[PDB]
Parts: sequence; structure tokens; C-alpha cells
Amino acid sequence: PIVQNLQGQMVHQCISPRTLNAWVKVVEEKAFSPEVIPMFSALSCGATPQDLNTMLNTVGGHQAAMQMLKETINEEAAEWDRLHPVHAGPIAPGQMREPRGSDIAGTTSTLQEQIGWMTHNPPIPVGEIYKRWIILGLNKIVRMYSPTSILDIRQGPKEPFRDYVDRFYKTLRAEQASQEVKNAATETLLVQNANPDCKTILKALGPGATLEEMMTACQ
Amino acid sequence: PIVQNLQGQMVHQCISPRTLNAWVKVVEEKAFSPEVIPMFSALSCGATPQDLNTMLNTVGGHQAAMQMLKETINEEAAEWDRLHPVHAGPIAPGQMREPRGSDIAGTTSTLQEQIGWMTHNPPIPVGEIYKRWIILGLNKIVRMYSPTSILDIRQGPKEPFRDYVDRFYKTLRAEQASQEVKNAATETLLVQNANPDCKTILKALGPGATLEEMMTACQ
Amino acid sequence: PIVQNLQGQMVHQCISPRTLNAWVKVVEEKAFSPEVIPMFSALSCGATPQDLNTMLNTVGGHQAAMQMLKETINEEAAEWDRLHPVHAGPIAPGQMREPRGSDIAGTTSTLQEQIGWMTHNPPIPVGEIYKRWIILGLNKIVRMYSPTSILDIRQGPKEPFRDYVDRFYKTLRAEQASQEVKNAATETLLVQNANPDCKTILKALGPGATLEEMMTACQ
Amino acid sequence: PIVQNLQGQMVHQCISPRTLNAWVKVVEEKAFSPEVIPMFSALSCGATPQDLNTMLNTVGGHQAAMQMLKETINEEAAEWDRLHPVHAGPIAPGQMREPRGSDIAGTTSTLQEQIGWMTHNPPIPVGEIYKRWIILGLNKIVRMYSPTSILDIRQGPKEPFRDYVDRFYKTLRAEQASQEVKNAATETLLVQNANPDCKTILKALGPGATLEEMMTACQ
Amino acid sequence: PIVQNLQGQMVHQCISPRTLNAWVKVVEEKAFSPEVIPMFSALSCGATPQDLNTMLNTVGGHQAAMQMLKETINEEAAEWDRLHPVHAGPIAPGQMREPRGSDIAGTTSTLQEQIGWMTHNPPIPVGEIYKRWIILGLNKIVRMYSPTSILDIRQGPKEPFRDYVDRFYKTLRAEQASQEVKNAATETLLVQNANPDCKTILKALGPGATLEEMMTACQ
Amino acid sequence: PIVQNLQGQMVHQCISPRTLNAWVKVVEEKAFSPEVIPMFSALSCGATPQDLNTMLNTVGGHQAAMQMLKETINEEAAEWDRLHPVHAGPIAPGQMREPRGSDIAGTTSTLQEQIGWMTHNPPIPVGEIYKRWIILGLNKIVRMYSPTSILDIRQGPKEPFRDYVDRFYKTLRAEQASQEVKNAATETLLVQNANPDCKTILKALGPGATLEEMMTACQ
Ligand SMILES: Cc1ccc(Cn2c(=O)c(=O)[nH]c3ccccc32)cc1
Ligand SMILES: Cc1ccc(Cn2c(=O)c(=O)[nH]c3ccccc32)cc1
Ligand SMILES: Cc1ccc(Cn2c(=O)c(=O)[nH]c3ccccc32)cc1
Ligand SMILES: Cc1ccc(Cn2c(=O)c(=O)[nH]c3ccccc32)cc1
Ligand SMILES: Cc1ccc(Cn2c(=O)c(=O)[nH]c3ccccc32)cc1
Ligand SMILES: Cc1ccc(Cn2c(=O)c(=O)[nH]c3ccccc32)cc1
Repeated sequence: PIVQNLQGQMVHQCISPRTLNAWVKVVEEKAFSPEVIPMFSALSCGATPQDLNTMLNTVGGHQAAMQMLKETINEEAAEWDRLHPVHAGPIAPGQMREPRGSDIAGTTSTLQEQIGWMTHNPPIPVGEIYKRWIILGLNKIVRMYSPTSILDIRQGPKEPFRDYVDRFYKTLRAEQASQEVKNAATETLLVQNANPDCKTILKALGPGATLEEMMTACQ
Repeated sequence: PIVQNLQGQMVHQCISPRTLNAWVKVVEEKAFSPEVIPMFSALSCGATPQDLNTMLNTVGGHQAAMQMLKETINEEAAEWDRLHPVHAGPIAPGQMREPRGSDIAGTTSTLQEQIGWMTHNPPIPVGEIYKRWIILGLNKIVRMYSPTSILDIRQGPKEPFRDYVDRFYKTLRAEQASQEVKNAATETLLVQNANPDCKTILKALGPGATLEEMMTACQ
Repeated sequence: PIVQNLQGQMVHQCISPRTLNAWVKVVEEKAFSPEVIPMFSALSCGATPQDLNTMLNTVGGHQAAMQMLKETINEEAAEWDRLHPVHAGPIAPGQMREPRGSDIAGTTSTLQEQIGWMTHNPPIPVGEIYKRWIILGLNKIVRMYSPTSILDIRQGPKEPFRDYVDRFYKTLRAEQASQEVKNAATETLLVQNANPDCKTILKALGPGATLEEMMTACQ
Repeated sequence: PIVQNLQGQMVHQCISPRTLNAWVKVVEEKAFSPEVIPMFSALSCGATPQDLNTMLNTVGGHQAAMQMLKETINEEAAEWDRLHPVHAGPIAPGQMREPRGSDIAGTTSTLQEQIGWMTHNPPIPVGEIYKRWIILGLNKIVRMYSPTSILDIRQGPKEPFRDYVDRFYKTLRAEQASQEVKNAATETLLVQNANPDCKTILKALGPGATLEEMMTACQ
Repeated sequence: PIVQNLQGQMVHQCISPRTLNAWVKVVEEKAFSPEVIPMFSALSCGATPQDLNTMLNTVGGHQAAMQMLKETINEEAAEWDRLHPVHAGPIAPGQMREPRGSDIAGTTSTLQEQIGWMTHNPPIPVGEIYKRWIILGLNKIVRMYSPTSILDIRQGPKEPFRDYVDRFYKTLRAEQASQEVKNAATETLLVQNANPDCKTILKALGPGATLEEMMTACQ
Repeated sequence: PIVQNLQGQMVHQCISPRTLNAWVKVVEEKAFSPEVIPMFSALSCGATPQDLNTMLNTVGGHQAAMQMLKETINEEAAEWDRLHPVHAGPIAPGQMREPRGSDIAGTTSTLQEQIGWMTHNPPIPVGEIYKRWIILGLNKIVRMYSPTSILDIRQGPKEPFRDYVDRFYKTLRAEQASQEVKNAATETLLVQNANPDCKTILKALGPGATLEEMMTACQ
């Protein structure tokens, strides 16, 4: 990654063993559960494109997912190239060349070039650009691997309401419902899919009930 | 987080793998037992709003709780906006814009803006403001998930007094009794809910007994 | 805590995840065995009052003990206030206010105030003052939770002498005998409570025997 | 390794215990699964040739592989010597000698010489040169230890499509198919080797289907 | 401990959680096996007397040993006081007082005084002095807890010679034989205590055999 | 060890708990398997003689090996003294004395002297000299503890060739065959000791086959 030292200049540091191991293990333990994404983003704070490739490449399973991710990355790279075409022909001696999609994705750029872009004034933030493409890809994967439709999350006759809501919102997160929909579901699908007893209590609370109020009601 | 380097300027550091892992694991092991809150506060020492979101987002279960927390955060954000309305229309070139509720909660502000606020002279402490909202939310959750009323904590006939008081005060903490009430209960509910034998000893000590004195008495 | 950076000024650092975890785990594993106290003292080296509260608050069990500790802290705070009354009425603009008991215990003071006191020239060492109160409290707890009187530590007929002395001194430590008494017991209670065979050997060594000499004798 | 200190000069640091242990353990757990290579590359970020030898030498098993790697390294060294012959006869007093193949591989050069080369202006990057030779060798090993031809990866009658694609791409990675071939296989061998039911669905999608589309289709 | 910062002045650092935990665990796992001593010495590199007390106090078992150690420390302290008597009466304002035995052992000196002594020019190395007393004490303990005389280490009829020599030298180390005796035993007791078969081979090698030669002979 | 700080001067640092623990554990787990040696060398990067003694002394078993190592060290020390005799009689006030063998081995020199030698301009590298003696000793031990002659490594009738070559080269490493012999064995003993079926294939490849070619052939 690129970090500020204790004196305030932006320099390259090696990715740490603790970072490498954290990411491998989270993938091992959680696969593409949705909370893996924010972990990825945090573990790659300051990453160069080289670093981002390192983290993805150190993953041993999930190779169907990694191939899908490559496809997504190529799509975004191709759109970058449409928006930001680069000059063919030789570089001005000693000067910074402009990055193409494949330079952002780290496949045609050197570590030195990446550093040069990211520490330019002002920065050409190739690490952040590539990270956004990667996350775009990873979210598609999360959605793909989500095993259950929200329509099939229904409260069991003996299932505590709390346990049911946990299942409901865990499913909506993986299915990647917007926050509008997450904020709205509380007045609709969450009640409809509740068991008869709690459905009756919830119906009676009336509209505009907070989730806290609904959960208290069905305790 | 924002830290002082070894030379005394306030700079942004990446959230560490050890921090990320600590929080995930405490949640995994303790859920919303009350001691989780002070751990959260300590693990997020110096956090930006981005960092606070990271820590909350890396939590994989408890999604009913995380939705309730969003609701709390929106409420506080809306109150911030009532108290501190911001100018519509374009920013003075190169100048710091004022933060709205959603900028404090990190949903409409960039990391760079957050840093700018938090390292201004004097600071607009957006990390601390958002942390307070989050903790407000988390305490509601603790109270919600508290499984037992203090009225149902009664000393067993063979239950050592110490074990009973531990249960009593653990329950009061989760139910979020004030310190007035915690300091007062020792002369009332704690005696009433004791077993017959210890109740008799405690009754005889007379009023004004310390908890240490009560515990010694029923040893 | 407050630390010296690599350049020699006194600055605030976040309490580390390793520190937080160390303390929680020592409490989990050892409860209020006496060696917990020196661990507490070492883990809170440089602590502000905020830090000390953090460490105590992160403890999930032992709530009877934590309530007793609050009582002790209030007692010491009240004695501080008797010895060092503070001016009512408004603070001199920009100047340091004097700390009350509850400011030392971190309940009415901000982190910024605490830092200001502790890094004043010369320091008002609020972290060390509060730590002493806490330890005073913790020692009471150790003594309370000590399960056995020294009078009931007697050497078994087949019990190796070494194992017996270990039990003896472990018990005296928890019961909080002075070092005078620890240094004296070797000529008295330790012999009296030994088994017949070793009692005879010890009696014959005569007075002024070191513990090393006594232990060699009964090997 | 050679690192930038907090002041911006290039200096030698000892290889860390965490690094040493990481590499030994990844080899212990994964042998020459393909994801071991990018881990090696990341764990040896900034390595001198001495460091690279350390990491290889600390491996206790896999000695057939380590012998094959020596052979590869000798081959590359011999090609370096063909391209970059060095002056026989004595060194200019106080001046930097040019590196031979065996100096790059760390077998005839001292740590001091290695440092001198790598921190020259401009650097003679002996660590990166040797790392490339090592990786060249390691990839041969991965391919050698790959247990299954891609022709034998066929979807089971009850095998979920996702699980089959994971097997397929894991195998192609170890067999070291190019990215052209990985990007192409999706329209050919992957369909042919699918089970009858999914083969029919895939055939009907038509050509130009993304892997995401294929995977959705056979869900 | 007292350390050199990154700028070259001698300053006080907090004892680390990793250090505290290392020592507790080595004692837990190895008790007073002889190799515990060099671990103690290394873990307390740079220690103040306060730090040394911390490490000893954090030990929960072995209280007979800790009492014996106190006795040893008092003996050395008393000898220090005989050799280096201090002026009674008040300290020169602002000046360094001379350390008594109990100031070296950290029982009558403050951390600030300890630091003042240890960073004086030239240093009064109170940490190293106290460490020597402690080690003197610990060696007595090792010897006390050594379970077997060297006279009872005899090679079994089916016991490999190597395993026998390991037992022999492990025992001599705990019994604290000098290096003269360790270097000499190879020509005497080690042969005498060997089994008949290896005794015959060893006898025939003749005098002046190295341990390597003896071990090869009885392989 | 002696390290470069973040400002570029050579200073003494305490050996870390992580280093101490790494070495003890590698010895516990691997004994004197050959890969232990390069681990030792790496873990003692920058070591003073004091540090080297620490690492050796913290080893609790293998005392026959540690005695043999002492003997080796005395031999090298005695040869140093033959080559580099030192002046008897008093040191020039304030000046650096020359190191004898026992000063290099850390038995008659102080830490301060060691530091003085190692940070002299130019350095008298006593840490590296002693490390070489130690490694010389350790290699003898590896060879001694090697359980099997290369003549007894023969391929089983159902033993995969790869598994056989691993056994072969693991044995040659412990027996400490030169690289000439390791590079040569592939055309001789490795074929002769192969099973009949693979022996026939190998014989037919003809001379000059790489190990990669041989291994492919017998797959
Ligand atoms: C066809 C294509 C698309 C995108 C990439 C980017 N990329 C790398 O360069 C790399 O080393 N590993 C990667 C792992 C997983 C996804 C993309 C990776 C490569 C090839
Ligand atoms: C409707 C609404 C309210 C509050 C927030 C703040 N927030 C984030 O921005 C985020 O990334 N994760 C969060 C996790 C748990 C609670 C609030 C989070 C978002 C949306
Ligand atoms: C009545 C009373 C007495 C003392 C304290 C001090 N104190 C805190 O402020 C805190 O946050 N946690 C604490 C945990 C355990 C003991 C005292 C704590 C609070 C209340
Ligand atoms: C014949 C030959 C070729 C290459 C090398 C390079 N090399 C080292 O120097 C070393 O110490 N360990 C190594 C481990 C595994 C591969 C090559 C190593 C040595 C000998
Ligand atoms: C009578 C006497 C002798 C020596 C000491 C020194 N000492 C401490 O001060 C301490 O806090 N813990 C200690 C643990 C184990 C041995 C000596 C310790 C105290 C008392
Ligand atoms: C007779 C003799 C030879 C060599 C040494 C060097 N040496 C130490 O000084 C030490 O403290 N531990 C050591 C452990 C294992 C080998 C040599 C050690 C001492 C004595």
C-alpha cells in the first residue's frame, strides 16, 4: 500500500503478512457472505493495483467466482478506455504516461508506474479506481451466491420473532435490496411473512411502527 | 483512524487487521451483552465515520439489530439537521463545506471531507458525533436483547450469595438501570430477592450496609 | 495511555487491541486470584482515567465485584474532595480547572481535560491517583474471594512438603498477610501445620531456619 | 528486505519472524497449489537474494521440488551470464563489481554486495531478477504437481454447476492455461464437459454468453 | 523498560502485553526447568526494578519458590547496604539520592527514581543489579526443584545412547554442575553409567574422546 | 540485535518475545532436521554474541547436542586464538581491547564490549564470527541425527516416484551431500534405487535427463 510515513510523505509499504492472512482466512471461513465485501475494502486500505491483485490471487478456491470477477474487471476497463483514450506513440522522456484500463487493473503497469500515479499532485488514484471495479464485481458474486429469495423467509410457528427478522434482513442484504426497500419492508413483506400470532399483533400496531416497536410487540 | 504521528501532526491511518478482527470476534462471542459497548468504543478510538461504518458493516449476523441501529442513526441525523441546517448552493472554491447528518454518518461524505473536518482548527469532530449516535443505538439493542427482568433474579436456596449478586447486577446492567438505582438496589430489591436464610441476616445488619458488608454477612 | 513518542513529547495513544484482549482474558481465566492485580497495574501503564474505565467496563462477569469496586472508588473520591476542595463558579477563560474526585475517576472529566492534567508541568497525575483507588478496591475483592483461611492449610500425610508450602503461601497471599507475617510464618504456623514426620524434622532444625533449609530438610 | 525507513532512505531490515512463519506454514498447508505462488511473491516484497534463499531453505519437505527449482535457477543464471558477461581480474578499489548469475542467486555474493547493488542509483535490482527466476521455477512445479487434466473435469449428474465450474477453473489454473484459453473455455470445453441437463440449457443460450449468464442459467 | 528511541535518547517504555504473557506462559509450561532462567533474562532486557517486580508478581503459582526468592533478595540487599551505606538526613534539593538495597529491589524507590538512576551519566544500573540478585535466587530454586541426582542417570539396556546422554546432561544442567565438570564427565561418569555394551565400546575408544566420537561409537 | 534505527545509526535492540518463541518452538517441533539451520540463521539476523547465547540457552531438551555444540565452539575459539593472539597487560584507558575466542563466544565479553566491536568503523563483526562457529556445530549435529543412509532410500513397488525422490533428497540434505553430489545423483544412485518399472523408463531416457524430465517420465 501507499502510506504516510511518520514525517508526512506518501510512500510504498509492503503488504503485511497479517493483512494477507486475514483476507485468505475471511474467504475461507465466510466465502461470499455479504460482510466479506466491507472486510475486503478495509483490508485493502491504501492498496496499489498490484496489492489488489495479490489479495485476489492468494485465494485458492472459488475459481468460478474469480473468473466472473475478471470478466467484470474487463468490462469496466473497456468502459474506462472509451472515456479516457490514451495517446499512441512514444512517451515524453522522463514523463508520466496516462493509464489505460489494463494499467489500472495492474496487468500492463509496473509497481513504479502505479506509485507514480497514486503520488502525483494531484493523484491519479488508480488503486481506488480499480478497487471500485473489484467491488462492483464482488457484489455480483454475493448476489449470485445468495441461496434464498426473500419470498421464502417466513417465520416459523415456534420461531422467535427476533430470529426470523435476523433471517429476513440477512437475506435482503445478500439479495442486495436497496436501503429504500430495507427501510420499507418493515411495513410490508416482514409483516406478511410473520407467523399468524405475531402477524395479528403487528397488524394491530398500525402503520408507522419502527422495527424496535415491532420487535418489542412480538417479544 | 486519525492519529498523531511520532512528530505531532494529525493524520489518517488505515484501520488495522487486528482491530477489524477484534470487533468481529467480540460480536461473535458476546453478541449484545453490555460489555460489548465499551469494547466498541475502545476499538474505535480515533475512528473516522468511514471507520465506524466499516466496523458495523463487517458484522455478518445480527441483521435485525443492524437495521434497528440504522433507524436510530437516521433519527439522530434528522435532529442534527434541525439544529444545524446547511447552505444550499455551491461551495466556496477550495473551502470546507458544513456537514449534514448524513455526512456525519458517512453515507454522503468522502474520507477526504471527514479528515478535513476532523483535523480543522478547531476540529468539527464528526467521528465522535457519529460514535455517540451509534452508541445510543447500541444501548437500545442491549436493552432489547436483555433476556430477564430484575424482578426474576432471585437467590436459590443453595445458591451462594455471591453468585446471586453477580446475576442481579449483570441483569441490572443489561436492563440499563442508572447508577442511582444500582447504588440504591442494595438496600431494597437485592435483600427482598435473597433467599430466606440470607434475607434474615441482611435484615438484621440494619440500613446503610455496604455491598461488601452484605456479601461478608451471607458468606 | 499517555506515552513519549520517538521525539520525547507526552502524547495520547489509543489503547491497543492487544491490551484490551489481555485484560479481558486474564479476568476470564484467573478471576480475582491475587496475581491479577499486578497484571492490571502493568497492562494499564500510562493509562488515563478514561482508559482505566475502559478496562473495568470491558469485564462482562463479576458484576458484584464491579459494584463493590464502584463503592470503594466513591469513598476515595469523597476523601479526595475533603482534602482538595475546588472553586465553585466559572473557569478562567482558557485555563486548567482543578480536578474533583469524580474528575479523577473519569466520570465528570473529558479526555481532553485528563490529558491536560497529566501533561501539565508539573503533572497532576490523575491516571496514577485513580489507579491507586482502583487497586485499593481490587485488593478488597481479592481478600473477599479468597476461599480458605490459613488455619485450614495443613500438610497431608502423603503430601510433599513443597506442595504444602505452595498452598500455604498462595493462601497467605490471597488473605493479604503483610510481608512481616509472610517472613515470620516460616518459624511458626508453617511448622505447626506441617504433617507429623516433617514437623519432627523441622522442630529439630532449630530456630532461624530459612525456607530453603526447611524445604531441603523435608525433601 | 530492503525498505524505506520513516525518513525516505533505502535500508536493510531483518526478515521478520512473522514472515518466516507465514511462508513455512503456507507450504505446509497448501504445498504447490497455484495460490502459493502469489503468496510467495507477496511475502518476499523487497527481498534480497539472501532473503529469497532463506525462505526456500526453511522449507523442510518437498525436496524433489527444491532440487528441480535449483536446476531452473542454474539455467536462468547461465542465460544471464551469456547476456551479461563480467570482467575477469581484480576489482577497482572501493568500486562496485558487476553481478554474475550466481551473485544474483545469492550463492557467490555477500549481503553487503547485494545491498550495494539494490540501493545503487539507479538500482541493479538483483532481488527482483532472482525472484523472477524463482517464480519461473515454481510455476513449473505447480504444473508438475497438478493432479488432473482439464479433460477429466466433468460435471456430475447431481453436481451443482457452480461446484463443477470451481473444479474446472481450479484445474485450468494449476495446468497453467493462458488467460486467452481461460476466457475462451467458457464457450467450449466448459459446455462440452457439463452434464446433459445443463448442457442443453447452455446450448440454447447461444454463443457470447458470459460465465455469469451460464451460471445463472444452470442454477 | 528503558530503551533507545529512534533518535538515540534513553527513555522509559511500558512493559508490553506480549512480554507479560510470554513470561507467565513459560512459567506455566516449564516451571523451574533450567532453560526458564535465560528466558527470564531475555524477556527482562532493559527492565527497571519496577518491571522485574511486575514479572515476578504476575506469577500465580510457585509461591514457595517466590518466598524463597524474597529471602535471597533480602540477603543480597543486605550485603549491598554493607558495601554501600547511604547518608541519613535530607536530600540536596533537586539532586539524585543514592540507592539502598531496597531501592534497587524496587520496594522503597519510585519509578521516577529508578529512571533517574538508570539514565544518569554514567548510569547507576539498578535494573541490572537487581536482575543479578533475582537470577542468583532463581538458580537456587532450579537446583532445589531438580528431581534426580546425576548418580541415578543410567543408561537402560535398550535405551539408545543419545537418549541417555540427553538425560545425563539435562540432569547436570539442573543440578548446576560447572562447565569444568560438564566438560570432564564425558571421560568418567558418563562412561560408568552407560549400559554394558556401550560401556565396552567406550572403554576401547581410549581417553580424549570427544562427545561426538562417543556418540558415533555407540550409534 | 544491532539494528539501524529510522534515522540510520547502528544501535542495540532487545531480542523480541516473538523471536525467542519462534526459535524455541522450531526446535520443539523439528529438532535437528536440516531446515532448522537456515531458520536459526534468519531468526538471529543482527544478533550479538549475547543474543546467540540466549537463543541456544533457551532450548530445554537436546542437551547432548548442546554439549557437542560447546565442544565445537571451543575448538573454533581455540583456532581464532592461534590466528589472532591478543596483548596481555592493561588496556589503554578508554580504548577498545581486541577480542579473544571466548569474547567472540560471549562468555568473557560484556554486552557493551560486543556492541563496541560490532559498531566500530570498520566493524569487528563478533556476532557474525560466532554465528559461523555455531552453524558449523549445528551442521555436525544435523549429520549426527540423520537417521538413514542414502543407500537405504529405495523406491517401493507401489511408491509414487515423486514420493521416493522427496525421501531421497531429504536424506541427502541431512547427510550433507555437496551440491555437486546432489546435482550428480540424478544420473546415478537415484536411478539405481528406483523400482524396476521406473528404472526401465529412466534407463531408456538416456543420459543428461533433468530431474523434471525423470519425474515426468515416471508419472
Ligand atoms: C482477463 C483478465 C481480467 C482482469 C484481470 C485482473 N487480474 C490480475 O491481473 C491478476 O493478477 N489477478 C486477478 C484475479 C481475479 C480477478 C482479476 C485479476 C486479469 C485478466
Ligand atoms: C438508512 C441508513 C441509516 C444509517 C446508515 C449509516 N450506515 C452506513 O452508512 C453503512 O455503510 N453501514 C451501517 C451499518 C449499520 C448501521 C448504519 C450504517 C445507513 C443507512
Ligand atoms: C457510583 C460510581 C463509582 C465509581 C465509578 C467509576 N467508574 C466509571 O466511571 C465507569 O465508566 N466504569 C466503572 C467500572 C467499575 C468501577 C468504577 C467505574 C462510577 C460510578
Ligand atoms: C545448484 C544450485 C542452484 C541454485 C541455488 C540457489 N539456492 C541457494 O543458494 C540456497 O541457499 N538455497 C536454494 C534453495 C532452493 C533453490 C535454490 C537455492 C543453489 C545451488
Ligand atoms: C521481603 C521481601 C524481599 C524482596 C522483595 C522484592 N519484591 C517486590 O518488591 C515485589 O513487589 N514482588 C517480589 C516477588 C518475588 C520476590 C521479590 C519481590 C519484597 C519483599
Ligand atoms: C565450554 C563452553 C563452550 C562454549 C560456550 C558458549 N556458550 C555460552 O556461553 C552460553 O551461555 N550458552 C551456550 C550454549 C550452547 C553452546 C555454547 C554456549 C560455553 C562453554
